Amino acid sequence: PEFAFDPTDPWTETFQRGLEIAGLGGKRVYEVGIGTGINVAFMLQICEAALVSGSDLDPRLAGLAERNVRDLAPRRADRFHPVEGAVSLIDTPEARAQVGRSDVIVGCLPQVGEPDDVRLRAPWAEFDSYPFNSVGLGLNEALLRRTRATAPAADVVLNFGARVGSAVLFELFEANGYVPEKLHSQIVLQHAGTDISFFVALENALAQTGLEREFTCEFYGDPEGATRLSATEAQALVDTDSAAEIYHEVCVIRGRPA
Amino acid sequence: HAPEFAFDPTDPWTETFQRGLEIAGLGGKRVYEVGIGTGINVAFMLQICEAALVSGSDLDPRLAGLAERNVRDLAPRRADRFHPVEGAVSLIDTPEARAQVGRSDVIVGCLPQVGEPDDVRLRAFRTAQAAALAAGADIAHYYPWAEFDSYPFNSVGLGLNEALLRRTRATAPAADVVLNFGARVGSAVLFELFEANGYVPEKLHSQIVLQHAGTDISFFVALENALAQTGLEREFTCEFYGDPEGATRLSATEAQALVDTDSAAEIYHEVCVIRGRPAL
Amino acid sequence: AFDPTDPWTETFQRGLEIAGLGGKRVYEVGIGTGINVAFMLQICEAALVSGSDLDPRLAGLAERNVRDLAPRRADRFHPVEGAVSLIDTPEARAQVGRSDVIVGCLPQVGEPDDVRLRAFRTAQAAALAAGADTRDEDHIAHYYPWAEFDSYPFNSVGLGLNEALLRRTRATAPAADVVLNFGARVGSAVLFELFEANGYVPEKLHSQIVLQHAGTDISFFVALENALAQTGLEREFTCEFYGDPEGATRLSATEAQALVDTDSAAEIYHEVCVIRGRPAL
Ligand SMILES: Nc1ncnc2c1ncn2[C@@H]1O[C@H](CSCC[C@H](N)C(=O)O)[C@@H](O)[C@H]1O
Ligand SMILES: Nc1ncnc2c1ncn2[C@@H]1O[C@H](CSCC[C@H](N)C(=O)O)[C@@H](O)[C@H]1O
Ligand code: MET
Repeated sequence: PEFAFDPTDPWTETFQRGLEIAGLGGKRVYEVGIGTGINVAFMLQICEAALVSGSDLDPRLAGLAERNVRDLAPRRADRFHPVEGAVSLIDTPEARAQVGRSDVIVGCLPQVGEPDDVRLRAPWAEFDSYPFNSVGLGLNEALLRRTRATAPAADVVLNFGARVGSAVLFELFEANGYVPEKLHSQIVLQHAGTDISFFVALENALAQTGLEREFTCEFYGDPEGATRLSATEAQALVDTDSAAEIYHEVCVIRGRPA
Repeated sequence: HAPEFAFDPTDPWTETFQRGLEIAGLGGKRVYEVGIGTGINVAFMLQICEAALVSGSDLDPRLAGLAERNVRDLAPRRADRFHPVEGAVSLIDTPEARAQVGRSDVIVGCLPQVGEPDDVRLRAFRTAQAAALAAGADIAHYYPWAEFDSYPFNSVGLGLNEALLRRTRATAPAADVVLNFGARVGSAVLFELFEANGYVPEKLHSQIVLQHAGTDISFFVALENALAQTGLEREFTCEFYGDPEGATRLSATEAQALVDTDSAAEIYHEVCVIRGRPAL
Repeated sequence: AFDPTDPWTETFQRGLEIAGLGGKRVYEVGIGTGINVAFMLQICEAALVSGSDLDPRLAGLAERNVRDLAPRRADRFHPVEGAVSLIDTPEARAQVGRSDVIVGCLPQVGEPDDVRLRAFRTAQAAALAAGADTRDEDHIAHYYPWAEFDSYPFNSVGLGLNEALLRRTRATAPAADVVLNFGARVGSAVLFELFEANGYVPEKLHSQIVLQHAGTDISFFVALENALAQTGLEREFTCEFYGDPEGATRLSATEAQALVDTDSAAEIYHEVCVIRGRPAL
């Protein structure tokens, strides 16, 4: 089914590819950030979810995502029950009740390193305290706190830029009650006009305390990930160059609780 | 509905707490107060809220002594429902207190936090002297703050509140938790302190209160110059108000300014009671 | 009995003796050479013991070791193979999931500086008393690991890996006691907070005053006494050092760095204690 996914958006594609590997067959799925519903359409038509629910921060997409679903997978669009309203993460009673019933919570959420291209406009400071905000995933840690409390037996499947390393993405889950599994990964290319200052800032400042530290971000010179390079190095070609071609992993990780 | 007399209209922080406590619905519940202090809150929960049973503790072990006396003199017909745990108790960190918390339906508290009236410590002291008359002329004494500095929400001055939420979730996972906050950092943060720690927040009640004159707000000004990376920028504006009604808003700097020009200007902020319900 | 050349492990083993593991099933993170495994088996009388180590070979070396040190028992020692950081393999979680007590003496700012060197030597000694007669693969090339634990709140006092462990045990074995060895330079309240912050009630099982080797850098602890709180407003933080072997004469990190300046070689002691975390039952 290499026709279902579309290579237009590599982030979205690796998400859907992991969603498939996830094994959503006959499950109740909640999607945080349904956006336009395509992932819902995909999870209903290709992965065969028994029921899909979800929400979005934007009060209007929930309704629009019902159309696309009705149009893109008409025969299964009666298993889609969005939760309407401006729902940040899962913070309304209905969302919690729906999340409380799901087997799998899935999403691809804001995180430093996402393509700027997003929003594209046709939720930040309260998350700043989170320990894993230090590497840009505060919002993702915020969801895991809620999921472990609201549905402690549900899987959680999330999409990540992997510039910060796989050991740390895994630690985001281990720190919050889940054992992670990488379901799918892909090397993508980032636009040429994209700012990675935050990642070179990572490998330069010191540890929690004034303590010694070695750390390098995972970047790639080629679209195959053959040659590696640190945040400081990939910024070189983009200093002596202007359109150099930089790559980084994007991956989908499942967190499965005890 | 509780008449308009039981609420302390002399200290608005306590008044907000008490109006909150009555909306919380403590009738018939077993309550545990972190920091019983003088016990006037206990008197209120027994006499006005109809608590079936109120327990609690305090860091200074003399208090619970005098708390009984005040309860007895304010709620004589219900004083037999008040069983505090004796001894110096920090948060709930003693076996007796953990045993009491584990049996309570609701844990309530108006804990130390950055932004509280700067005269709160001094008031407490004085009361120690007095009241502790029956002491025959007589530690930490104040929740140290070193050990609660690791907590993430200590970044907004709520580390001790967070330490409690970490304790209540482990020891009384079904219990509601009702806490008093100054709301300078805004309700998004206050709610997130609960969501981050296992609780669904609900704001029970809130008031615009006047901050004493000459109160330091530099910590809150410092929060707005929200330092970049990692990462990175953030617009963060604290919530202050110029008029009691709270119609005119200001930020920590816009307020640190109002005072700059005219010392004595009037600066208001919100105090609110939030309940955490475990998604249980 | 114990070794006098290694206080941390003397106090750690003592602790184990006080924890009352008679009858229990235990899991040790960082089994190393197997000396605590034998110590629990033979002195503590544990029902059965399991454990793992980051170094993937130690597990093989350990079973042998035990067999020689705990020949009678030792049938009750089932290690888990593989390079196991903390408890992060399905087999490890399986074994942790069914233990009554997880125990560990784990890397941490303020551990002895020569601790990596003692382990190399201890591995070298043991894989000779069992063969050997090899080269220098008795050797953690790890480095690897430390960065993923940088986000943990208690890593600001150098206990990040220890916190990272508690998050795992709480989820994997919510009813299990967790017994851990710490240098108490940052103070007993901070150590207690580490458990209390992560769903455990702490208890100090045993504590010893130990000598700091001279030469040990302690600028990190003096740095605690100077930087401000997360506020960041002023803070009052004093580390717990001592001037004497009995912990009579208290002393903070800054003044302890005074001495060393002055004398360049003064004794300097601090506390090592075993704390059990027990979760609400
Ligand atoms: N705090 C929040 N809670 C719920 N949904 C959110 C949210 N913040 C953003 N969203 C929604 O999440 C959707 C995707 S935003 C994440 C895009 C991702 N970086 C990628 O490359 O694919 C958007 O529709 C947005 O409305
Ligand atoms: N991340 C990790 N996961 C599991 N075991 C680890 C580990 N890091 C180190 N270890 C193990 O811990 C042991 C030595 S660390 C011991 C130092 C201790 N502070 C003391 O002074 O006594 C070795 O067996 C080592 O391989
Ligand atoms: C055995 S790894 C030890 C390193 C330790 N975390 C330190 O920085 O002191």
